[PDB]
Amino acid sequence: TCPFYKKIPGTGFTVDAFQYGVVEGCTAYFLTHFHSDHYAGLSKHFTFPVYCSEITGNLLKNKLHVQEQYIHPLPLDTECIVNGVKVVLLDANHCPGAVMILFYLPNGTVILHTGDFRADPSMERSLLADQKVHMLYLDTTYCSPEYTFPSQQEVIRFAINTAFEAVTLNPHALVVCGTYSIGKEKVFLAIADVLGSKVGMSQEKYKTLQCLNIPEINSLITTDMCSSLVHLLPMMQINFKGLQSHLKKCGGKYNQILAFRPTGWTHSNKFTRIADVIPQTKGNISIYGIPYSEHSSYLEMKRFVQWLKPQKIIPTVNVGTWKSRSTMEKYFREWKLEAGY
Ligand code: NI
Repeated sequence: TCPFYKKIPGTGFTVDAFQYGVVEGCTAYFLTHFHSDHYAGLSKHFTFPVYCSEITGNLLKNKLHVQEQYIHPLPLDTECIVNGVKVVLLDANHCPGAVMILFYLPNGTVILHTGDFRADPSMERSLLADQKVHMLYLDTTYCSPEYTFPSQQEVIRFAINTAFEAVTLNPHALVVCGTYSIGKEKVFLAIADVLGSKVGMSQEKYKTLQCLNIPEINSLITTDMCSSLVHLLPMMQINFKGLQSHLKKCGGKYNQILAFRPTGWTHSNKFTRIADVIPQTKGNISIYGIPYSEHSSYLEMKRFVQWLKPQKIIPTVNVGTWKSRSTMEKYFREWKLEAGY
């Protein structure tokens, strides 16, 4: 049974609610993005209308095989009528294809569902500038002040400079980057661009990247691993054993691996600057954990919410414990008293 925070009151709509069977009263199922916790339940046998971005729709058709007649792609930044209700999709600054959804209810209430997002000051000049929001369904993944991390631009600067130095010192080093979902593609694209290389990967991952409308993608990626000195591997293989095993397969072309594990936040963020990050090393293998986030930091979240001034907040993450729910409600009230709404 579908929880309350995935239903949109006054509508036949749900958000990210595919794992509950047929939801009673649902006439349109929205999907904010192609991450498995959110699409859980969708398959080629699904027979109700799915509303989403174009990129999400490419992935539903090619990777999950949902049939075309049930896929309803909408453009961004454009007023659309769905089943008698005006909606707008906005870029969520999460992974490729990820959206926020603005719903203009028939009674005059305006609802913003963030999906998963990384808040940014540029969102203060979208279609959100123009009108009031009564209810905010908020991605609260990092809603506590201990969650700090650098900008994505600082993190990419660190990765490009680390990879360029290592391969200029040793032209026989291979670079490997871990992945387990869409998102964070700038990590491996920026490193391969500084090295003058295409990125090599499996046929399954190439297929996924081919759905993402990345400009000039055919110039940037390949399934010919031998031609490439940046390889993608599943995240589970980014350890000393998996990397040894991979270097054997490369036929004596390389004598060193430098590897990257993009994570979200880790507790080593509470002590270390990005500049000061060091790897784990065994022999001719080094592994860097880099804090590349596609979710809001505490401070980015608080800025967004203090600007929007919603009348009510419904969290969508960390909702399963009383202590998490109480902690989040406290910070919502501080923010509201501090800014005066
Ligand atoms: Ni996500």
